[PDB]
Amino acid sequence: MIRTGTQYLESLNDGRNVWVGNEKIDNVATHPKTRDYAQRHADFYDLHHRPDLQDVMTYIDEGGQRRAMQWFGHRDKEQLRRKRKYHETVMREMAGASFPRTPDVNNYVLTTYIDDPAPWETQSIGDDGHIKAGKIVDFIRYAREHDLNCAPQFVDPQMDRSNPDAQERSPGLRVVEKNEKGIVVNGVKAIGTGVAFADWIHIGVFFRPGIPGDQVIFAATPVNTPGVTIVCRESLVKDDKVEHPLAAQGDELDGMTVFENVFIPWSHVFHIGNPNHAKLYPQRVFDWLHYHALIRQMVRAELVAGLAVLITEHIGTNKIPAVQTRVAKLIGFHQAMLAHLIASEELGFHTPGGHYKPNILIYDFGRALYLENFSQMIYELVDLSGRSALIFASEDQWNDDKLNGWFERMNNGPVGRPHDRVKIGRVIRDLFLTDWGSRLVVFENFNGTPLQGIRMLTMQRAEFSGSGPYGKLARQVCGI
Amino acid sequence: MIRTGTQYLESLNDGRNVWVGNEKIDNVATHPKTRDYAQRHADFYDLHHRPDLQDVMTYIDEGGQRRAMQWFGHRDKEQLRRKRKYHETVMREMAGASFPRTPDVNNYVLTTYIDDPAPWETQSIGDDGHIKAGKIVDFIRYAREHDLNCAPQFVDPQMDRSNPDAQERSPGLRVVEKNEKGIVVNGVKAIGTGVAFADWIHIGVFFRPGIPGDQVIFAATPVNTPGVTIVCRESLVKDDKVEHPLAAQGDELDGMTVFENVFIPWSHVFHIGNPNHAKLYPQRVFDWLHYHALIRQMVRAELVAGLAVLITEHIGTNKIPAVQTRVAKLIGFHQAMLAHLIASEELGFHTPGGHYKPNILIYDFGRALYLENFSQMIYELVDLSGRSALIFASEDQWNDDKLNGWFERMNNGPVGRPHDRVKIGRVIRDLFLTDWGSRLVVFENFNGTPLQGIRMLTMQRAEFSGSGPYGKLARQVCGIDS
Amino acid sequence: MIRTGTQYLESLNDGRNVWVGNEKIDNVATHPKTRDYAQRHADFYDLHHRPDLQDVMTYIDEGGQRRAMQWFGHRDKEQLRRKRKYHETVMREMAGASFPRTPDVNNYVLTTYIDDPAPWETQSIGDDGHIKAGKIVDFIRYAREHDLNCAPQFVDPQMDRSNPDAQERSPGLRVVEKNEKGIVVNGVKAIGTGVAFADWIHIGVFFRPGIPGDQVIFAATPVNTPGVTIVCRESLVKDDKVEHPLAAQGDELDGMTVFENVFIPWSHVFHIGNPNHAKLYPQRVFDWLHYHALIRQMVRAELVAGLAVLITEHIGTNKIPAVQTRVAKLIGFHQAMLAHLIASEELGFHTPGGHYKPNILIYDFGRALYLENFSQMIYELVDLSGRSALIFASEDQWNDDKLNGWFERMNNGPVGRPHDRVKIGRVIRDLFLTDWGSRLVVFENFNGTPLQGIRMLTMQRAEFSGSGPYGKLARQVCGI
Amino acid sequence: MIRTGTQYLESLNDGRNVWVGNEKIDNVATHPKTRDYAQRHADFYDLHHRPDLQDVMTYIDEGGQRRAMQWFGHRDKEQLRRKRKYHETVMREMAGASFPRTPDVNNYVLTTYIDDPAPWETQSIGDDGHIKAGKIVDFIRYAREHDLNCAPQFVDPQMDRSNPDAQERSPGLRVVEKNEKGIVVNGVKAIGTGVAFADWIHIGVFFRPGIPGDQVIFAATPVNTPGVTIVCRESLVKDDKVEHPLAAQGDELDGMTVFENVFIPWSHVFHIGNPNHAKLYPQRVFDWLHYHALIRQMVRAELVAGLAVLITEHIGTNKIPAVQTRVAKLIGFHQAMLAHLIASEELGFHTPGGHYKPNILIYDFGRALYLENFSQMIYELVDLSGRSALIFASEDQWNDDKLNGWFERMNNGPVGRPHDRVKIGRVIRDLFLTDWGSRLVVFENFNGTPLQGIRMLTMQRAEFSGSGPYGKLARQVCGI
Ligand SMILES: Cc1cc2c(cc1C)N(C[C@H](O)[C@H](O)[C@H](O)COP(=O)(O)OP(=O)(O)OC[C@H]1O[C@@H](n3cnc4c(N)ncnc43)[C@H](O)[C@@H]1O)c1[nH]c(=O)[nH]c(=O)c1N2
Ligand SMILES: Cc1cc2c(cc1C)N(C[C@H](O)[C@H](O)[C@H](O)COP(=O)(O)OP(=O)(O)OC[C@H]1O[C@@H](n3cnc4c(N)ncnc43)[C@H](O)[C@@H]1O)c1[nH]c(=O)[nH]c(=O)c1N2
Ligand SMILES: O=[N+]([O-])c1ccc(O)cc1
Ligand SMILES: O=[N+]([O-])c1ccc(O)cc1
Repeated sequence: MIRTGTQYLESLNDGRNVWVGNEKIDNVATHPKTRDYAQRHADFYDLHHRPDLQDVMTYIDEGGQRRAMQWFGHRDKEQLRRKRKYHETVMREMAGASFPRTPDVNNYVLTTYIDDPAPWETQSIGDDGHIKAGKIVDFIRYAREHDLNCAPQFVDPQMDRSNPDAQERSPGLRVVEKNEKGIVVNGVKAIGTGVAFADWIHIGVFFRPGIPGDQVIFAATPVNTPGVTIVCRESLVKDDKVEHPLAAQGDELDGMTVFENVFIPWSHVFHIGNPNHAKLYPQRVFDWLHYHALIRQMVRAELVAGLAVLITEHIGTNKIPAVQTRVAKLIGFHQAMLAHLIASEELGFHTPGGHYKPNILIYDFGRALYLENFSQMIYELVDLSGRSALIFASEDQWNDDKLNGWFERMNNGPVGRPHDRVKIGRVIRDLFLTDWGSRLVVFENFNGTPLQGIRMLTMQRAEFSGSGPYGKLARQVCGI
Repeated sequence: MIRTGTQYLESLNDGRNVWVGNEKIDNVATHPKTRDYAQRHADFYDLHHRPDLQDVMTYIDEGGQRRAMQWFGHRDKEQLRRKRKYHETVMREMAGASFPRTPDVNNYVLTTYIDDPAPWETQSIGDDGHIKAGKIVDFIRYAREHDLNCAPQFVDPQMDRSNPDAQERSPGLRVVEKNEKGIVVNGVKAIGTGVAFADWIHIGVFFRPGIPGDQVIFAATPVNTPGVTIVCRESLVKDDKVEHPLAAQGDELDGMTVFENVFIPWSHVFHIGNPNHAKLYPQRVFDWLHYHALIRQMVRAELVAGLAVLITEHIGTNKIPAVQTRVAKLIGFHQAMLAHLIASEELGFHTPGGHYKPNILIYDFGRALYLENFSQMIYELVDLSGRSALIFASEDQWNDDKLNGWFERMNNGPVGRPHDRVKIGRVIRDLFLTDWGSRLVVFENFNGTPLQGIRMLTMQRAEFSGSGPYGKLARQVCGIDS
Repeated sequence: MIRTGTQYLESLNDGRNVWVGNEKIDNVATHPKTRDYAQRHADFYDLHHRPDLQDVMTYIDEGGQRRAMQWFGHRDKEQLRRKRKYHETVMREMAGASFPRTPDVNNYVLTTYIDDPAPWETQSIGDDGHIKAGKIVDFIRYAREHDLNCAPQFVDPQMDRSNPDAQERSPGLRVVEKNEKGIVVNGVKAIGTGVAFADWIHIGVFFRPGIPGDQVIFAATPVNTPGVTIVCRESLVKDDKVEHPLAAQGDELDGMTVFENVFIPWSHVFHIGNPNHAKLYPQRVFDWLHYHALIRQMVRAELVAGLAVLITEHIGTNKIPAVQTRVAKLIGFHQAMLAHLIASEELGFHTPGGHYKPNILIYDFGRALYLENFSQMIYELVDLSGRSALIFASEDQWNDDKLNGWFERMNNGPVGRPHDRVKIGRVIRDLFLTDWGSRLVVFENFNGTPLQGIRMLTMQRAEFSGSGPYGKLARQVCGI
Repeated sequence: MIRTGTQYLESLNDGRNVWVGNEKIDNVATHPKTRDYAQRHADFYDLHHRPDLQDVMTYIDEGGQRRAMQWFGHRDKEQLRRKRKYHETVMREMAGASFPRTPDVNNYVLTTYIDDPAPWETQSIGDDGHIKAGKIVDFIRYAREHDLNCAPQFVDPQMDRSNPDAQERSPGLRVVEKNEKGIVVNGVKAIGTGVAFADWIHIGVFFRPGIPGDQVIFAATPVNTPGVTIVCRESLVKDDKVEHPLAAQGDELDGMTVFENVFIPWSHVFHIGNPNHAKLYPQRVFDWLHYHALIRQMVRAELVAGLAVLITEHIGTNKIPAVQTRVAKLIGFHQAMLAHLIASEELGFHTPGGHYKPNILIYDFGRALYLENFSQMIYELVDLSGRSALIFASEDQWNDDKLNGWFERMNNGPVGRPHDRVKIGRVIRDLFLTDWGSRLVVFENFNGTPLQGIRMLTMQRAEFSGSGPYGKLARQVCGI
């Protein structure tokens, strides 16, 4: 049976060691700084039990068990679109894609292991044959069985970008002890999203020139593993849900994980020791976060275009021709994201293990296109609003016997409903003019590497050549 | 048979009255200023007789007749993809999409009439029951039977944009007589591409506020109709095909058409008199040419990105990290044009007559995306080339006993083949640094309306509202009633 | 003598009727939500008593009295640059232009009345000869004598932009009674910055098609005038000045002003009744704010560029060639703002009253250049920082016995000083990733009209003609 | 006496060895592919004899000799503005800066040698003391006395950018012999503008990593020197001055210069042998070109803004609110170019020999801002024009008895003067839609290095650091 939100909230009180800013958290489920986002994860579990949402949110496995669609493997295009429809519905149900690391996103990358588990084993170095491909699949099947949230921590510390030789002093997680039972790791996974809210840490690494084998670690450990400390930025959750209808729903915390001589049994180790394996295989893990990112980009673009339509109608600028072509840019951006999502699904291919994967070039350049344009799209939405994005009644001002009459008249545009402008303003302010909204903009910018990173890695991986089928047309037109 | 290139060249010498700059043209087929682009249209006809392309270029109709795919109707997605592959093959064969108004593009717009002819008739005003839906279909079948090129002239004179009342004085084509046999028209179809190379003129209008009813004319007349004069800009064809391998292939002339009391029989009149009809129906005619524009935008973006890969490889900048992220911009643009074309095909719908149409929002916003970015993408290609885009040996300089050794060494980059940098330069120069090239850029910018018009017209036609689909998620998030 | 901060804070306890969000404010000088920005105005007054700053902050008037430079009139280029060095020093001393409506800015616009007071009187309609030019000059000499902060409220309600016929239903402030003693005004000045912190409201209006005579009001009244209510957005001030060294310094509130049958004596009315007068004259009042905006833009661009130099040096990206050209964008933007400032001062002209005014075209197109670019410049600073702009230790995380050694290694870039990355993070985050910093971005975007309005008003006022000296070069090249 | 156009044309027939595309040129003065641009240089000389221009075009030296202002040294801001007015007048008189390498531009860079000749001598390696500062001054005085055009050729071959080793296989000009009379140079100066039209070649080089001593050459040699071959791109001059009123005026040819064992006496060698000397000193020579570029940029932007004003008035779009804000962008761009020119003049400094040099950062960042925006500004001008930029009557079509009536009515917008739209179209088409105009855009893009190069080279030269006066405001705000 599928986990409930109540079971998830109970499970959070497991002794995990967690800083949120200056404070220690006794219980992530109940602490003021964490309880609203924890309840957003609780809401995610409870969506799967809804009889009205069952056909979208669940599937019947070959054994006849109803399971959550976060565990659904896609082997053709129809099945990919069914998975995409699930992810899309989850983000619409949760404050218009305002919580981008729900468990469905975290656990999606596990499919790279399921698809082709052998290389993780065969390419391992210094494990003395202890790592079994069979044991990776058994862990992922365990996660599925208990609807466990595995939060992915791969990225390096941002220590010193001047040196290629600065991966020896780096506090990056290292294997300090290999024995008969497992590994002992010491150091830091420098960055992760929502680990304080997860069940297990999915530990990984990306290749950087000169990475030592003792820092090449793929594994899983519980969030309450002795020697694990979760260290998070201050919570940006807001007290008043009337003034802050989105930001009061909770803050998806980011931070680092300190490992103090942490023991991981070989059963929960996926791969150690091979920098060459860390070149391509970790990209294949993160490809699924990258495809999902496009589903989010389409939904964010749709929300932004909708808010521009609502605000320009409510202040009455929507028929001004020069405003009409500015709304067109925000609508065209949404259509562009939609087009990349649909085309990447059309031009997909089968992986080694028979999973259907969307076209890498289309979704990854679709991500570059979003990051290139998104700050300008935020500028357009806010600029189109005028003052209505920020200078609007608080609720007790609106309802005051003296002020009400003035506010109703000041907000009386062509689609009447004066208070609706305050509702639009609250959402624009929360999304784009609060620390809470700013974190999400920063998250979109970095989580999948920033623009100059997406372009570089996309070119390195594609290995585009004048002699390859790109330059076919150019060579023919040139007489070459 | 399908018409041949040589039949086309013979057909051109039909007494049509043609200016090309300061010169009159005796025979468009043979005149130095026109014969090259005439030969590109002959090449287009001859692609349909190439045995290795038979399956891409022709189909068998329900009567067992092999015909040019330019006449093929698409009723599902599979059929639309076979028509797109035909258009794409034509532009790839024809100098990397350097000739955007070959007959397959011109004739594509006629499918709107074939799909739903009746409203052209029913909505006409003042024709006294003479216009017949069946006669529109009969003309379009006659064009198909003879593989005739119907060049579309719709757009108004650019006279005075200050006030709609100024259209009182507009020299735009007007009905000046209606009789039992047909109409007489007098004035100008102010702008058209390739009319000097076509068989028939396809006349129409777009609504602009205060367009006079006497200027709402949809019809067809031969290019050599008595009273018609074709008046074209100067030809930009280049003499030396070694130095200009693209611009020596000919210049797709644009210009205006003068109609002096031209008689058109009712049989060749599709619609008169109704400004309301000219709002939605002409946009449905040009939908097919906007979809085709997406195919051209993909192929052109592919060419630019390819040229950027070739020149950065040859001068040896391609592994410099800063240059690599700039080439990724050009490749990403191509991938975005690819995404819009595929997505528009996937999200299409059936027209009232059962034709499958690609998604209007996607191809039109894709066109807007292209016009917004293309100037910057040409800058990038030229800027990535450095001096190699412009400052290179002429062929006699290259082959000189004294200069060859210096040129060979000056062009000796990581992929050897020194003379190849000149081959790449020639193409970059022709496309983006000659009059011939700039005309194509200006064509792409204006032919399907410019960026601000694309945006205006797409919004007006779509009428997106807070209470429609674009408001649903925002209304939910804001807690606003549906 | 020149007002002190202590006198200012004492003067706020005057009965003024003030909302800040859902709360009524007992005393703007002492209330938790207002006291910090009130102390920022007190610091402003105190800067004029600092002996090392006397030459820059004060001048000796013809009477031999020392006065604040906010009262200095400039009749030549040298005098303009001396005024500009004062404004520049104020915003540098006050958190790098983080408080853009200090009294020196508010009061700057009064110079337009001083330069040529008569037309305000003579072009008035319906005042029965009660309005006197000498009284306008007397009010402004009174503000000077007492160092009074006159907050300008001119802009209309954002009610309904669909209609030029909106002006009929406008809750905009209107004259409801005229008698022998003065006018009674009823309705709203819909938007103003810092009015809760000012002494007087400078009332005025901009022309709009069909503006009725009864809404053409230029006047001044105390903030504590009976029937005046100040209604402000919620305060964005932060409690912890270690985590938030800028946002803890106070929030420059924006809001509206309600007038309920408010009496203004004729002596404090500058002009009523003439729509035509409201076309060009209000633009001449606000010219001084537009010139001043170029000084702030320069200082803001210099801060952004410097923050980019500091963070790229500290994370070790400053010598990566592709980062060096990005940093060059931010520096070039600063030089562009400096270039417009200096050029506006060089190409100035004398007004009717003999004041020296900088080049309108250079400073207004300068403001347009700033709003076209600033969003992308912030995107660039944040993007250049990577995670360091958001994910950094709180102070108690930093100093913890366990986490300190990890934090010090993770922040050990090429210029040592690990903790300085947290220092730089905190400023980037206050400025562009908090509620507080976002208000300043929105203020900059709208206070002097947004980009499309700057362009439209500049073109409308300039009346550029093909036949004018503008197009002479084009005419000669064309042979027209 | 100042040189005349006639003396200059006479001097071109001196046996210089010139390719223009596939053709050898008997005489640059009279050949169809060269005579028009040679006549533009003749017009340059003849401008200095127009009695109405003598005050702008000439000055009286200490001796009492009247000379061309191209030889005027500026020792203060007032003298610099006088030199700028000269350069501005030349480019306004000559088809609105369509001919950017007139002799006044070429010869401006000689001022760096005059200001401080000693270092060129003292830093020379391997010349055995034969190079003398006095001879450098003697050559530049000889150029002045005879009004000689010294065309600068510094930039390297663009052979292979992948390799720093690339400097050994380089066909770049190298010293193959040194004797007691002078040097023999063999190789290529790979790029120059207008050398076929010049009197002398001014040879220089810029530093690149691993440049050998034997390629560090600064010298002067006649264009007709035995063993010099000038190899030019094909000429883009147009035949019909009515259809092409700018492109028929001549094509400013670009090309390479071949040296086969060319002898240069020590008397005309400025420096050899020191790669370190080639780091900063060549940048000081080209500074004057970079400042001059800012004058051209202002004139070009003024021409583009004027054409937009002219064409929008003629077609009747000039009052459409949405077009009005587009034209504001082009006018804004001109004002920005004006601001940088003026500010650079205002914020200049004295060189070691006491010449006044304008602010390097402002003029080099001004060039960056121009190259970043120019392509968008061309797009806007062409887009604002509609078909009128390209599709217009030829003169014989216009004057045809049948076609005239139709063309008059088609071009009868709100300011009448139908044929004037053709006059405007012809200039837009020549500048931005011909071979000839595109060469000028390309020239503007590359001649002072392209955008990414300006940014990289300006940052490397400035040595901006967080601890420097740059980062003072940011350090203060951060509490560092
Ligand atoms: C809010 C949030 C949330 C998450 C994460 C980040 C953030 C901000 N991350 C980590 C994230 O992927 C990481 O921040 C980005 O890859 C960017 O890396 P750095 O922050 O180290 O900047 P970095 O120092 O790499 O880059 C900083 C700037 O310099 C530029 N630059 C750096 N080197 C360059 C070069 N050689 N050439 C050109 N330009 C260069 C970059 O392009 C960028 O603009 C993460 N990770 C994870 O594994 N799991 C997670 O759940 C999350 N979640
Ligand atoms: C933070 C802050 C602080 C202040 C102020 C605002 C704000 C936000 N203001 C008022 C400020 O000047 C005002 O917000 C701007 O001029 C914008 O006016 P609206 O808010 O009504 O937008 P408005 O409704 O005018 O504009 C909305 C958007 O639509 C566009 N648009 C509207 N009409 C258009 C048209 N006809 N053509 C094309 N585009 C059009 C605008 O360009 C903009 O993008 C103010 N005022 C004051 O007097 N004293 C003060 O101290 C302050 N302080
Ligand atoms: O100008 N503005 O108001 C803006 C611009 C960008 C942004 O992210 C937020 C607000
Ligand atoms: O090649 N270079 O280093 C150059 C070239 C031209 C210039 O104006 C400055 C520097």
